[PDB]
Amino acid sequence: AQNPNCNIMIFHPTKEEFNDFDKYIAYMESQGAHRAGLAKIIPPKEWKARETYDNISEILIATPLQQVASGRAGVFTQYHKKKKAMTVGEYRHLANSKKYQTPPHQNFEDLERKYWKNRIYNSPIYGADISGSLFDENTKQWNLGHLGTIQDLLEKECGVVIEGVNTPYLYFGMWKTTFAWHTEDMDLYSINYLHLGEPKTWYVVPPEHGQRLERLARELFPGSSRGCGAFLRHKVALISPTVLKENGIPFNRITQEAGEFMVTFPYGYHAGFNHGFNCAEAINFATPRWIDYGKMASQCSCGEARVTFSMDAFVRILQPERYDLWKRGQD
Ligand SMILES: O=C(O)CNC(=O)C(=O)O
Ligand SMILES: [Mg+2]
Ligand code: NI
Ligand SMILES: [Zn+2]
Repeated sequence: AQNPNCNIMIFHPTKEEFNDFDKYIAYMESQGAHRAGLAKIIPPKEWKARETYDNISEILIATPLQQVASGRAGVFTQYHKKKKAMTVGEYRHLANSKKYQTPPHQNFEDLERKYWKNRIYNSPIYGADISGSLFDENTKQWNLGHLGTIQDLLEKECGVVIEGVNTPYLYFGMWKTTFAWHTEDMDLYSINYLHLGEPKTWYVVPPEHGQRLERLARELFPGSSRGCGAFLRHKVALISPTVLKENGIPFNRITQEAGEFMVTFPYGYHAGFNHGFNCAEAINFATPRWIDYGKMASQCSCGEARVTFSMDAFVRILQPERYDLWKRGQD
């Protein structure tokens, strides 16, 4: 079996290998990349996402989110308080202000220490989940706005034609902005490209061990767990690496820098934080290997997680028994 210790693998495709996205994902899995839950893909040196980022300041972040924490330093939840709209230019200036800028630090490890020590005491503002793309339309390779759609994948594998569309999202981050422990909707893959700015640190639990993380989470967030049998779908819980180690949860960590892609694999729980002002783009995608995970994916029916239009059809077709109760949650 390849990659039996479930390490995060890093790939350096040639320009030729960068042509066929599906085939390269399947190559990475042939080498065991998926066992980690997360892989890093460094593009060939000939590739670019677009010519420059000099003209992005006028993108609007309609609903910036202030991420307010509650709990203890290593075990906390965050809620998102909606703020007034601002442009990317305004946001970048806010991220660089004394109140929000990255502190002096030695290296990524020192900054990681400072994050876990101090995150809870601040409420950074995240421009998350903004529909759009920063890939040039002329970028033909690994263009996250030109991938094969999940609806088309389901049709190709299972023969059923369904409604729905699949588009990318932009994420504008600042120091301490945080993504909570989650898998993707319907345990899809995701791909994330760090277009610009400061890094993003990732933590991940191998898919084969995801239920270990879930069990810990139910212990650490006991009222959340009573309220909903899939509360990590709410995307509000954080657990530090120290806490994971104390509880014997298998995980790995890696820092993504600008210019790099990360791929999360089905049922690969992940969480992380941004080091400073940055912009990432991400999208969900599927492969044939996903179908079995989509059929088994947990679902939030308490009503909190409230997800896209396009998830309806996935639930309807892959999880018809759940469908009724799940949609009661959506309505
Ligand atoms: O970058 C972020 O804030 C979160 N991204 C993801 O969870 C992802 O790409 O799957
Ligand atoms: Mg602009
Ligand atoms: Ni994700
Ligand atoms: Zn729920």
